[PDB]
Amino acid sequence: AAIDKLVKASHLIDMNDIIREGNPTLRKVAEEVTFPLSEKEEILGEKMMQFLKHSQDPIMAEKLGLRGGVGLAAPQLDISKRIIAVLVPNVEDAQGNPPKEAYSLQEVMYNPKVVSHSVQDAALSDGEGCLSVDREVPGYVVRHARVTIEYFDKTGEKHRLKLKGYNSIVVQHEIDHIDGIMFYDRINEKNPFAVKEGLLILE
Ligand SMILES: O=C(Cc1c[nH]c2ccc(Br)cc12)NO
Ligand SMILES: [Zn+2]
Ligand SMILES: [Zn+2]
Ligand SMILES: [Zn+2]
Ligand SMILES: [Zn+2]
Ligand SMILES: [Zn+2]
Ligand SMILES: [Zn+2]
Ligand SMILES: [Zn+2]
Ligand SMILES: [Zn+2]
Repeated sequence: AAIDKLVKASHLIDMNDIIREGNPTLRKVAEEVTFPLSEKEEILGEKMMQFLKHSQDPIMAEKLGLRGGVGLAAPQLDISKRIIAVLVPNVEDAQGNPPKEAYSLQEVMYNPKVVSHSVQDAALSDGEGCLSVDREVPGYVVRHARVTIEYFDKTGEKHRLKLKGYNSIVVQHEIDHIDGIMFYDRINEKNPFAVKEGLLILE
């Protein structure tokens, strides 16, 4: 199966493992994972985080044919399970010093969900995109500004976490994938750049 291909020790995920727009897997509701995790689900999580680290690494990204990205969901690999990886980097200062924290968020999440959120909405100024979508898609993807999530880590430990800013946007984007929701589902149908008063536009 797909899973068997991905969890081979020597196999590195790359773009040839990512399914495309139109594949029915992207529109399903992914299945909850049960704990204790199987070996395949643990390794899958680890391979997904490795893909993100590679996509961020100029050398590996070039070797494998990836562009920098910040999140990945198991459905995108044709695996209909509630597994996401998120890796949101902080940026160097003007002097070229690395940030005090490499990442604002770095996690492999099992069964993640939004349990509460702000009334306020937010959107990336630059819109969104998708590893599975090879089309230009303009517009503000309207999301919750702030979210409180629950998820489980690979050990089975439950976490409850409030997120804001970019972190909030990324996690929402990935959770959407495990619910069969695409980013453009949340772009205004008639005016992609419509702004409802009070929308937080993140630069
Ligand atoms: O498809 C993706 C990665 C991805 C590519 N372009 C993006 C723009 C904004 C956000 Br949020 C996420 C992405 N994760 O599911
Ligand atoms: Zn592959
Ligand atoms: Zn392991
Ligand atoms: Zn590596
Ligand atoms: Zn609500
Ligand atoms: Zn996506
Ligand atoms: Zn919501
Ligand atoms: Zn709860
Ligand atoms: Zn539309």
